[PDB]
Amino acid sequence: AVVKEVLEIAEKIKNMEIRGAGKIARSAAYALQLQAEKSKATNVDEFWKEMKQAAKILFETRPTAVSLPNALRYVMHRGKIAYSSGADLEQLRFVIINAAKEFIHNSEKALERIGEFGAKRIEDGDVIMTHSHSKAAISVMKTAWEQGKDIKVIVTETRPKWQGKITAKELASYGIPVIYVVDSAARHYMKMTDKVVMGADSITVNGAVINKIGTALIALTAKEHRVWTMIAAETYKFHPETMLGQLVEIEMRDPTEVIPEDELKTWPKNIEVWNPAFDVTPPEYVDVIITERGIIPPYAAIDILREEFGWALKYTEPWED
Amino acid sequence: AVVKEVLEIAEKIKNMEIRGAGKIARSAAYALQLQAEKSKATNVDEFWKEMKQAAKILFETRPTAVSLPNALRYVMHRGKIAYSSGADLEQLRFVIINAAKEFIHNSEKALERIGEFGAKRIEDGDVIMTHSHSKAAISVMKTAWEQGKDIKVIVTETRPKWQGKITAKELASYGIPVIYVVDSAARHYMKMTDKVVMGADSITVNGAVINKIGTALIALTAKEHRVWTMIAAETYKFHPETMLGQLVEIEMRDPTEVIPEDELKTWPKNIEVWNPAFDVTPPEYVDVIITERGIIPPYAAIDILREEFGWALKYTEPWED
Amino acid sequence: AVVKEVLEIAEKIKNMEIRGAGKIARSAAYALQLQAEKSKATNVDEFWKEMKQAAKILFETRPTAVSLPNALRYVMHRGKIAYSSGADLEQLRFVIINAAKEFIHNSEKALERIGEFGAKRIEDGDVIMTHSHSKAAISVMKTAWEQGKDIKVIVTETRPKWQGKITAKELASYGIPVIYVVDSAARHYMKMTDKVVMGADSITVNGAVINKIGTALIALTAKEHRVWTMIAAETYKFHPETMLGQLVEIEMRDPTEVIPEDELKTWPKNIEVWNPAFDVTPPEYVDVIITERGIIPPYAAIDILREEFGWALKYTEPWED
Amino acid sequence: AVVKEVLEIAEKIKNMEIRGAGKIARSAAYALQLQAEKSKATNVDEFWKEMKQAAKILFETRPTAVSLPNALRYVMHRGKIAYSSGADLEQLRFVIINAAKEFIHNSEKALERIGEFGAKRIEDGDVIMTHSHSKAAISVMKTAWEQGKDIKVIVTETRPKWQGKITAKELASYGIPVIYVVDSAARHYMKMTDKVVMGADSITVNGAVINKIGTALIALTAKEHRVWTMIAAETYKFHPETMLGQLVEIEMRDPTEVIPEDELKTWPKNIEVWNPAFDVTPPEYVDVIITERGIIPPYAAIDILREEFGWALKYTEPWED
Amino acid sequence: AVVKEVLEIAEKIKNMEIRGAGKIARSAAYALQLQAEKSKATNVDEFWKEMKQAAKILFETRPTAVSLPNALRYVMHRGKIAYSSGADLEQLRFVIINAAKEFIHNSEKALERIGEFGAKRIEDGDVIMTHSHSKAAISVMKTAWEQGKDIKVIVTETRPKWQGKITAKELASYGIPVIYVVDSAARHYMKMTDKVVMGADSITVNGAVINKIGTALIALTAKEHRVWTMIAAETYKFHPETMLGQLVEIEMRDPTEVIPEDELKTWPKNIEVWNPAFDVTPPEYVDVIITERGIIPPYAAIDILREEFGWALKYTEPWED
Amino acid sequence: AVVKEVLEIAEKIKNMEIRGAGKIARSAAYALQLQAEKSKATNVDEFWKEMKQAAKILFETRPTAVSLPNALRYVMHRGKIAYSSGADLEQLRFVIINAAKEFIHNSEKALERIGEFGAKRIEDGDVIMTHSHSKAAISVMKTAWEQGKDIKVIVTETRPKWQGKITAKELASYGIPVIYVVDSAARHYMKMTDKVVMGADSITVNGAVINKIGTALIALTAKEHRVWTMIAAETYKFHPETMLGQLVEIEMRDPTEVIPEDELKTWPKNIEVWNPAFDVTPPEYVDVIITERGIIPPYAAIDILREEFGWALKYTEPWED
Ligand SMILES: O=P(O)(O)OC[C@H]1O[C@H](OP(=O)(O)O)[C@H](O)[C@@H]1O
Ligand SMILES: O=P(O)(O)OC[C@H]1O[C@H](OP(=O)(O)O)[C@H](O)[C@@H]1O
Ligand SMILES: O=P(O)(O)OC[C@H]1O[C@H](OP(=O)(O)O)[C@H](O)[C@@H]1O
Ligand SMILES: O=P(O)(O)OC[C@H]1O[C@H](OP(=O)(O)O)[C@H](O)[C@@H]1O
Ligand SMILES: O=P(O)(O)OC[C@H]1O[C@H](OP(=O)(O)O)[C@H](O)[C@@H]1O
Ligand SMILES: O=P(O)(O)OC[C@H]1O[C@H](OP(=O)(O)O)[C@H](O)[C@@H]1O
Ligand SMILES: [Cl-]
Ligand SMILES: [Cl-]
Ligand SMILES: [Cl-]
Ligand SMILES: [Cl-]
Ligand SMILES: [Cl-]
Ligand SMILES: [Cl-]
Ligand SMILES: [Mg+2]
Ligand SMILES: [Mg+2]
Ligand SMILES: [Mg+2]
Repeated sequence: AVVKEVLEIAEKIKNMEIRGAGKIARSAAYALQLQAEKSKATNVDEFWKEMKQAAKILFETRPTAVSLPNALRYVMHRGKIAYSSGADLEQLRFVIINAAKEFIHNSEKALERIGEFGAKRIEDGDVIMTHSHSKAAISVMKTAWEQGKDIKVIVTETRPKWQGKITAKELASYGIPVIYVVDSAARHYMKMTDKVVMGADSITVNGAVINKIGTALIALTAKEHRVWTMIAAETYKFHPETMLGQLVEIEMRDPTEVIPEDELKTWPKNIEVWNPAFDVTPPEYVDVIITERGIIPPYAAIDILREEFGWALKYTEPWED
Repeated sequence: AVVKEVLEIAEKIKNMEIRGAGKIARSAAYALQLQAEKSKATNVDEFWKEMKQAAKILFETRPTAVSLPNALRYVMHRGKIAYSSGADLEQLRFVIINAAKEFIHNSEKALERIGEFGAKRIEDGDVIMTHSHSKAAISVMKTAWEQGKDIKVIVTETRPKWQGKITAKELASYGIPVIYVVDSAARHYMKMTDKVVMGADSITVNGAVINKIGTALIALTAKEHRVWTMIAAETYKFHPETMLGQLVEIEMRDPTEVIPEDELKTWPKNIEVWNPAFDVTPPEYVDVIITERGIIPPYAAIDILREEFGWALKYTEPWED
Repeated sequence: AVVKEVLEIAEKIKNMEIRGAGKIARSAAYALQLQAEKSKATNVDEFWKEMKQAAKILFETRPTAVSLPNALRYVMHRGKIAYSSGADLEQLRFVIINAAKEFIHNSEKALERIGEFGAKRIEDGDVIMTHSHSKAAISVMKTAWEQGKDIKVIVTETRPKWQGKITAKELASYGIPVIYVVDSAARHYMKMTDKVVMGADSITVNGAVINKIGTALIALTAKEHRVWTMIAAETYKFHPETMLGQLVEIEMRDPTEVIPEDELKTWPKNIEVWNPAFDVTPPEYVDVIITERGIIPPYAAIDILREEFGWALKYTEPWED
Repeated sequence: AVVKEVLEIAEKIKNMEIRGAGKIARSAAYALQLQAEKSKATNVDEFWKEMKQAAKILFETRPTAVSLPNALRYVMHRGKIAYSSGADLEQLRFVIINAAKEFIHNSEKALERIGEFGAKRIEDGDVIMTHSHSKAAISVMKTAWEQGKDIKVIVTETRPKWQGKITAKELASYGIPVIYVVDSAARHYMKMTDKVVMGADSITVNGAVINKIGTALIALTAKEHRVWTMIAAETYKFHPETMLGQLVEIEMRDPTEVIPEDELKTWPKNIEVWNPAFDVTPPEYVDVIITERGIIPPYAAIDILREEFGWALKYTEPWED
Repeated sequence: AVVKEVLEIAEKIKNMEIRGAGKIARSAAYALQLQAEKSKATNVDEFWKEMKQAAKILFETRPTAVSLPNALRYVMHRGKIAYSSGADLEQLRFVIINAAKEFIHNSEKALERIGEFGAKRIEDGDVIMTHSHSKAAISVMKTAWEQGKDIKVIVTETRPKWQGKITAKELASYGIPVIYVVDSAARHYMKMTDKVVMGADSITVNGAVINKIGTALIALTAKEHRVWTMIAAETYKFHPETMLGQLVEIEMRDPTEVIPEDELKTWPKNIEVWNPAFDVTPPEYVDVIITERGIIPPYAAIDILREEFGWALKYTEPWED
Repeated sequence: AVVKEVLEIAEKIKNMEIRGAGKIARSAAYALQLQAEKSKATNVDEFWKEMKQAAKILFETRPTAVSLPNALRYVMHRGKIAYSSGADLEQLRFVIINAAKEFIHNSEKALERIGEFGAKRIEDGDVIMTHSHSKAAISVMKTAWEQGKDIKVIVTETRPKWQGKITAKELASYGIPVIYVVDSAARHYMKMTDKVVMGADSITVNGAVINKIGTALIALTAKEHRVWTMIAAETYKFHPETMLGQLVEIEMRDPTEVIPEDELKTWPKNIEVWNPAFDVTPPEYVDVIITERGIIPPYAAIDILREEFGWALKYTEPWED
């Protein structure tokens, strides 16, 4: 029943042709949007049927980043309230297309505000170390530079997908001086790092931060040197389920993403490659979290969950049936 | 004025076609041996003049690993003694060809011992994490595997030169099961690690270990989980000058080992690739150093030095002048 | 003036014939019920007298666990609200038997949900270590095991009262495999422990956990090996006066509980036996607290306090004239 | 255009003839009150124009302590409300003279409460170490002394302004025994210290304490010995802008407060005296903050902010324009 | 072939009728004496047989404390030196009864001097906490008290064998005031402890201390509150094979020592009792070791090893054919 | 019997008119020298009598720095050997005058060598933080600068004697840029410090360093930031007695050295000033010790004691009788 452009967004999400917790969330919301502008269902209850089907597909692309499930919870939720009210086919159609834009928009805005708030923590002459490719982190960095602050960013490689290359090339485009190094070099240059700025895919109620593999290692050595570790993440990066005791699943991706298939098939079969895409960073190695609602201590993650998600506790996923 | 096989061996030490602190030291010894065998100098003074130019060449290949200079000192020091003692042309030649053989032979026996001694610390059912590629480290693991001890080794990729592919392929051939992960997975799988066994290129009098880049990071999180970190290294890995306040220098290799020339030239001028080949591990993160002389705590490195190189302090390099 | 039952439930609390913060709080609530239930007051102003009397009697049984003065407050606070409004004799006898019914019921509920939230934190294969005997702790593990999760619990003896035996047997009844070990062995077996789950008798606003003696020791070594420490406690375990700066009193039980008097008489005058009933575990050694309201970081204890005990603070204990 | 007693009070805040975050805030409030009482403006707009110039003067005395701007915001914010509400000349005057009195009066009551609450944490026989001179800190100690609690206070010299001589002379007058030592003795006598009680000038949303220079050092070694570090500070010591990512600036006072002009001029040009008046204490070294609203963990500072200054974020300074 | 006495001293070691590393080592030496003393061998090659037999019998009593195979080595090593030289029947019977006399004597001496050196570390007024029952520990405290130093010792019960009772009583005999507390209370009373003195059963080359179960826990919390941890041990407590990489075996005593079989039979099949007799205390938790050769940092254990056991290593246990 | 110039050196030592562990040691040796050049005793046994009397006087000037007792042990010892041989009056007279010079000379030399060895650890562009006034530390610093290295030194004030002023003015004379700050500022500027270099008065066998008050605090925060702490101290700064369990006494000086008498007599008598002149820094906060015999890990302090003082163990002070 699901349109084709929806199956495409979903595929590009599990192949990481489209990646990054914030972008995936928007693309998810943009999937639903397209499903509503291109739906053929002639009846409303059937339209609502397709949406729930398109939502389940999106949800199942990649597990770890809650941004995806949250974006789904935003659009699908309003769509549900509208449905259980008496939304006529063309009415729900708009409510969804609307709620879809609304989200894709507050995301764009949330990044600017995270940029403004975190950029005040960056001091002139500061050297920043980061990991992976985070729009949020980059926002904090890019904004600081534009305020006239003189910085230099140490970009870690970020294997196995070489995400450091995106950060390096992007950051260099804004004019900012970059220093690219291998992951293992993180503790070697930590002594000359002033601040550490990274993003997040999911943040647990107790302050734990799940981010691209290797983040935990960087935060560990960062604490050891007394360097700040600021995580730049929107409020939709926080995991509501987490507060119910729910454990956030660390996605395991395909091995040929680490060692190319044509080279891997050459290897002795008693050698096995494990490719975890994220890891967990303890709240004590995190000094602050920069959200579009202010700087907050890790442990204050429970406050964000209560005020923005007093919804998820009561029901199932607005796309279940 | 020196033999071709000497300049070509020197060359491989620089291109790293020949690597590993131990193998480089032994290759160094072997070069002096070839220079003594193929030398066509009809006069002893001329000959000795030829040995010093070959030792001066080998010495200036790569700086970090003391194993190299110590192998040179071992051979050259005996040569000086004899030469000063008015040695014949053939006599001196003999002294050198025997000092080389002797070193190379002891180096190999040292690997065997470090193996037995280290292996007694690996218990049946142990999951061992390693880094880079170390003949010494592998000895400990191969030996344990051959006493019937069922173990599993987690091999970290070790960028930028993919040294982990070496260790994995090698350890596998002995049957040992291998788990291959990216360096950034170090802390993620550190909770399921029982023993950490790594090698070294140079060890300071205070017990500081200079090993492949990323070693210190693994060691950092290892202490964090109360997992023993054991460094398998021969006595000639200890740095004698260190005791005179000299710092070990960290080799900075070409940027194109991280990012290939083809693609690097593509990057904007404001991006810089830094490539340290080693890092330092404080002595408190090192539980024990396994040497052919037996196990010792990091802080005892001074005892090893005062013993072996008790005169490698004032006597200027025996290949100087 | 008080009924017989009240006086003896108070006595069974004082000698631990009935123990365990939770069970103690209900026993106390039940007691107040029996007073209002079996009373013979022939006036109301008199009834409310022999209520503040039986409340204050119970309050003075043991001091560490707030669960007791908290349950007490819950029933009395409703009686006082009623009474001071013009409660008829029989109106009040109902208000009370009711409030006592709900707390007892609510308590039984709370354990169910804590069990459910906590179990989601226990992964299949996990070796859990516990201490003392706590219904909240047991509930989390018991729930996990019935979910299909194959676990194995290390139970610590917990002297002087051998409370560990009450835990081992019970967990054993449920078919859960157990490893019984002496308190002292906590650090020796922490290396093989995955999670540590323990109850609580009182939790402070800053998140400090007051639990059976020896708890802070286990928490300490767990942080050392980076093993999650999860305290399971109902909201009525949180101390409200702890916010106005009060300190939790640590009960000092009779020495003959450690050394049987038959023997203690044999001992010299200069040997003194001190029997702390509990100890204090800092918030930094507690990763999360499992309540019937969800999982929270130890520093969010203030949220639970403000939320459940906002009223209590400005008023005096309702059982005080 | 503003009153003399305003410029002279502003002056003392700069010469530190009037110091202490609390006293400065109250003196600030008092100045606005005098400006309202002595103002001779016959027109309201003129009057309001006069109040803003006096608030702009007071604000630019010393930067670090937010108490000052918060006292200004308290008075000025009410003034703006009324003024915008078309207040009379006498009406506005009235609004201001009452906002000042009100603040000054609450500040004093806040000191009393912080006293009772903090004192409950000091036990009989306690040896308390302090730093600098804090009315808030002293309240906690004077109160404990007056509940019969026999205590001893170790007063640290607190250079460069010898603020410790103040605390010592003051605490002594209440009878309390005092041990006076140099700041550098902090760790030496820290082993015999039971409680650390210090004040503060500003507290960040993450619970970072900005207090007199040397505070962080004492706090560092305090954690090292497992000695509680308690910061006694009023709610208006918490920094609202902090939540928007703004860093608190550390005032750099004249070099001649460290080394006198007479002797300083003697020193060679290549010597520089740096004089930070404050330093930062991470939130993990702070056990609890004692406020008039009760005790709270460092990480809860955000709750205090969201409460008190819930609108002190967007509303530009009420004395701007 | 062995005498009766030897077999029963071995039996009393196996059931701890005789325990305590030191006492065990002498009992073992005495035994060898009784063998050579009460033997009836009518040949020498036969004598030396029934010596290696009674030595190997004793060696196989308990494994943790090296003091046993160390005492054994001391007597046998002298016999073997003699014998293999051409020892007459009676010559050897003397060599032995002699070597056994000296070790026993030397041991008694060693405690005296350890007591003397250690007491100089105990200041008047000091509250010392101890664990288990150790003659070396008791000697240091007993000496201190007789020097005039007014001390007060906190004795930990030390389950499962209640060994603390043996300590409390003894220290009490000497007039030393004692505070008896349950193992679990270690952290609760560490705040009032000045020094911690405990014995040892084996000490490794890197300085790790193997002592009664629960020792590593006390050491851990002591470092936490920065309280000196002093291990008192004679040179024969240091493990020599620990240098060739061997690991100290931790004895696993019978479960009925924790739970009386009368009861243990009542317990379900899925409850298993594990009884570790010792645990391992890392060198970083040991500040100093008191030996009859002076005070040394835990990392100097290698000095003591090389100095007293240089010979032993290249040879096989002298009691092995 | 003692000459007058001896009573003067001694007085200038207890009034610190002459201070610094290294200088005091030399002045002590120079006292004995003068006592020998100006002695009137006509007989040798009487001369030897006066020397022992002059030595006891010197020994009793100031307690903490072993440099004093060691210098005494050097001159007085040779003088004793000479005496018990048959030294004639004019012979012992020279032996002493000789041994006196010898020491005063090797001290001057030992400082140069400490300068050379430690200066190799200082890197160009490095910022050095120090404490008090240490010739040894200054040697390491001054030498580095002269080797052309670009440094900047952060000189802490060092109360109560304002010793920082000597370091500042001296270091500025060599041309080196200095930054003078109060003690409390130590943790504030530790973030921008690259190396920490301080001297020592006494070093215990286990690596503990006793130095000017406040040193321990600086080392603590130095460890916390991962900055090196190098202690520059001659081998005569090591405490031999220490190895015998001996505790090094922390001198307590007169209060009017902290607060001028004319101002102190004004103070309330229930205020008491404590003036400890040194404190103890743990071996774990010390990375290396630079001695005239090489760089050594703290824990290697026992090696220095054995090789340079195998004398003190056997006898009393060479000036007792
Ligand atoms: O949402 P933004 O801020 O862009 O990036 C947030 C995080 O999500 C990404 O995960 P992945 O690359 O999608 O697997 C990275 O780990 C990144 O740090
Ligand atoms: O000597 P073995 O034990 O073989 O290995 C010693 C160390 O030398 C190597 O450096 P590189 O690869 O030569 O640059 C690796 O870092 C390895 O750990
Ligand atoms: O409420 P539940 O979870 O049942 O027990 C909570 C705590 O109360 C008990 O104290 P005590 O035995 O009453 O002295 C134990 O310490 C236990 O951990
Ligand atoms: O407000 P109260 O509690 O009195 O003291 C608060 C803090 O303000 C002072 O700074 P300054 O002396 O004004 O520069 C001190 O640092 C003191 O700790
Ligand atoms: O040699 P001494 O100091 O007497 O005792 C040393 C150690 O030996 C004992 O073990 P066990 O009781 O034999 O199992 C105790 O653990 C004690 O600490
Ligand atoms: O011997 P040098 O290196 O000069 O200084 C060594 C140490 O001795 C001094 O003590 P004091 O000033 O004499 O009390 C200082 O504490 C200094 O750090
Ligand atoms: Cl990835
Ligand atoms: Cl190779
Ligand atoms: Cl109990
Ligand atoms: Cl003032
Ligand atoms: Cl036992
Ligand atoms: Cl001084
Ligand atoms: Mg830095
Ligand atoms: Mg909160
Ligand atoms: Mg040594």
